[PDB]
Amino acid sequence: TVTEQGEDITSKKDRGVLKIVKRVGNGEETPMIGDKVYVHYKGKLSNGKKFDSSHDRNEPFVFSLGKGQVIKAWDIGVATMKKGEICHLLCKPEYAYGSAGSLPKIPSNATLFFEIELLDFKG
Ligand SMILES: COc1ccc(OCCN2C[C@H]([C@@H](O)CO)[C@H]3CCC[C@@H](C2=O)N3S(=O)(=O)c2cc(Cl)cc(Cl)c2)cc1OC
Repeated sequence: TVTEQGEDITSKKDRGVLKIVKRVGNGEETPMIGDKVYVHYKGKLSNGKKFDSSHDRNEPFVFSLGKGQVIKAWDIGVATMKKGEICHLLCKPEYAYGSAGSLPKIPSNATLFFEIELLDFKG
C-alpha cells in the first residue's frame, strides 16, 4: 500500500504511519521485540521546525523495541528497518501524541516527521 507520501506500514492500513526509505540497509534482519535498538533521528513538525534530534546530542537514542517505551509510530516503524537503513516516517497524531500533544515541543494534533537511521541492535 504505497501512497504519494509513502508506504502505509500500519496493521490497520489506516494511513497513520507512512514510510519512505532514503537509504537501504545492508543488514538482513529487522530487530526483534525486546532487542535493544540504537538509532539516530531528527524530528520536525509540519511547519518545518526541528523539535528534537539525537544528532544534536552526539550519541544515539536507545530503546527496547516493542515495549511501549516510545510512541506507537516508532514501535511500528523501527520494527521494519534493517541495520544501516535510513527512512522517513510520517506519524499521524493517533500514532504519536494525539489531541493533547506534549507541550512545549509537540503541539496538539501534530503530525510528526522523523528521519531515522538504524545504527545497531542487540538481543
Ligand atoms: C507508549 O506511549 C508512549 C511512550 C513514550 C512516549 O514519549 C516518550 C518517549 N519519546 C521521547 C523520545 C526522547 O525525547 C526521549 O529522550 C523521542 C524519540 C523517540 C520517539 C519519541 C518518544 O516516544 N520522542 S520524540 O522525538 O517524539 C520527542 C522529543 C521531545 Cl524533545 C519531546 C517529546 Cl514529547 C517527544 C509517548 C507515548 O505515547 C504518546
